[PDB]
Amino acid sequence: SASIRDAGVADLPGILAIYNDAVGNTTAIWNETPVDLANRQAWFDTRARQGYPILVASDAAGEVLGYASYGDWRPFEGFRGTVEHSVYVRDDQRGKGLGVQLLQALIERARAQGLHVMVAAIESGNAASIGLHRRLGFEISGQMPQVGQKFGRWLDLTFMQLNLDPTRSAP
Amino acid sequence: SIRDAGVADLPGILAIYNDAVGNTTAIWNETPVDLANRQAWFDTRARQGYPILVASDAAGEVLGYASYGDWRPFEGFRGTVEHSVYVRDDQRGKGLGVQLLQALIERARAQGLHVMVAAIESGNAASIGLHRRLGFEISGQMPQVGQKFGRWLDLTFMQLNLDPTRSAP
Repeated sequence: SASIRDAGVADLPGILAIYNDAVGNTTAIWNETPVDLANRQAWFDTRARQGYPILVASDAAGEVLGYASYGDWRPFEGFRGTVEHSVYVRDDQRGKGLGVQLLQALIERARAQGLHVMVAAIESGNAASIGLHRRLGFEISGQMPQVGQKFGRWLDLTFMQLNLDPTRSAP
Repeated sequence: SIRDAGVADLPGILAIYNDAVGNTTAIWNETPVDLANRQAWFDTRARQGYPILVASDAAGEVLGYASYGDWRPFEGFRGTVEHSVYVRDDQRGKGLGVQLLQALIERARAQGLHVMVAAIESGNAASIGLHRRLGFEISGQMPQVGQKFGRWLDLTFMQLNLDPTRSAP
């Protein structure tokens, strides 16, 4: 039912609500402090400057059911072919394949932009997220113990990556 | 002698940094920087409370340097830093690498950090071995994530847990 489209500034309150819910309730984002609309507007502006997409999964009423974006992975010019993405689905919208729809769409954008590699950073216990990525062609590249903390406990990080143009032998 | 870097060390640090930009896969930047660029980098580290150390003689000439900073820009990663160590090209095979990394590790410990991460171009067998010698373990292997000299480069992550008896943050 839901459609995937580019985000506008009017989607930012719905984006913020999803972001802050993950902050409060999950390991999907390793921050414990919630942010305000201005912070997400600054994030939106950053993506605009970079020319990177922000996509939303939306319903008829314009409710944000999920969103996805990518940014730079490491801050050096040698990494310009590589981006790190994030995909968030509203908690009540889980189990409907929206994460797949969002990530499929984001991959197609990344390809159209001539990018080389998409990197996912996933908390290692999040089997749902790992499986979603695996089924879209991502491979495990790293497993990094105790690099994070949240809820008073150490967290491990799994890196997965997708090469978007495996035939491109040279940059 | 290993000591904290001062402003006087920046020309020595600049020369080493630019050498690495031009001649190595140690920095995945291909464009040389000016002194002002390193001055800003120095000030940012100072303001963050992160160390910049220099391998120096009593006269003060910079034989190598080392620093660490944020690995990922989220509060959840506050126990984790990413380091770099650079030794002047004419000073290789003299134990300066071990010296600097050992000193950086001691500083990270004193600051109560939990994990130090190295990002190493995968073909750099010497640097991978140096890190293994100081108890780093491979924790990531990432094909073609970067480029330099007109070719794709692979990246190896290695990490050291600074306090593995600390069951909780």
